[PDB]
Amino acid sequence: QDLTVKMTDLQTGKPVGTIELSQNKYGVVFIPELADLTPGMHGFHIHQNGSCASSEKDGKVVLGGAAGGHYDPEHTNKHGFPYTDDNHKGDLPALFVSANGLATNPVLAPRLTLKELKGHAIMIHAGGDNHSDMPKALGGGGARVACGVIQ
Amino acid sequence: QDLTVKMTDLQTGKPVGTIELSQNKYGVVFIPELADLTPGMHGFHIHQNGSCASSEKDGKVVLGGAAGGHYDPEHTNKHGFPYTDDNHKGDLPALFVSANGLATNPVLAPRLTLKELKGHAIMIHAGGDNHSDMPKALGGGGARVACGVIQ
Ligand SMILES: [Cu+2]
Ligand SMILES: [Cu+2]
Ligand SMILES: [Zn+2]
Ligand SMILES: [Zn+2]
Repeated sequence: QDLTVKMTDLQTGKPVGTIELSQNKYGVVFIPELADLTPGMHGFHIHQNGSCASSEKDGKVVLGGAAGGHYDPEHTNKHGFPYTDDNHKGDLPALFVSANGLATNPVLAPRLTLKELKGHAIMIHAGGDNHSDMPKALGGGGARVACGVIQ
Repeated sequence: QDLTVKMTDLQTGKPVGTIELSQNKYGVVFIPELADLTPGMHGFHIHQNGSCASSEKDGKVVLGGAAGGHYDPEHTNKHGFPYTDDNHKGDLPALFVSANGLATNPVLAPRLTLKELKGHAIMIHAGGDNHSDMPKALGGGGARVACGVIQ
């Protein structure tokens, strides 16, 4: 009953690994098994649409823009922590990438359930995430680098 | 009703910052505000005794050995994840240290409560933590580098 999600690099078009999702007494667990990522902490979020295609914006291209914004079932219109209820239910803890470019440190999302995740897409950004909309919106994750649809 | 914990470097004897503890619907939140630490992921645990003094072992010195082993109220005798019940209730998520040596990424402990933490000590190790006793016990955190008693 556990889920496996294939992740692809939006830039190169090549796969960077897989993320396994599981449900437990305390929430959903995201177990990463990725590679070819830049070291550091990465913005890690569940997005609205179940797609990783591109989108257009004022004449420019947005890799993984079809996924839309962050998963916000309660229409909170705010970005925040994984343990605060007044923000995107899709706000996951940041994803850590080792010096060798690997990601295998599991993360927990207390406000989520497996059933509701299907049809949505997991997203990995280039910048980090300070879990706020200040001083940079959406935690400063910036561009989208890796993406995967949860089927 | 929130707690502030002073942390000291066991080696140099100098303070490296403070960690703020708070309680919320989903557990205890550890908000770090440290510095002078080596980049990477660090083993982060709550230990048994409320002390950071040294201890002796077979003729050798153990910095922060007086704190004892990991907090294990249920006497599970196993090291594991922060979201599994059959292991040290004191198993916290690993602590991330930036390239500039700062630690400010908050962490959540679902199985803990503030009241029970007092009298214990927060510990920071040199190695990481793979949340298991294999292939290295206690997640491979090795030596203790920073410590703080929760009063
Ligand atoms: Cu995102
Ligand atoms: Cu420890
Ligand atoms: Zn968000
Ligand atoms: Zn432990």
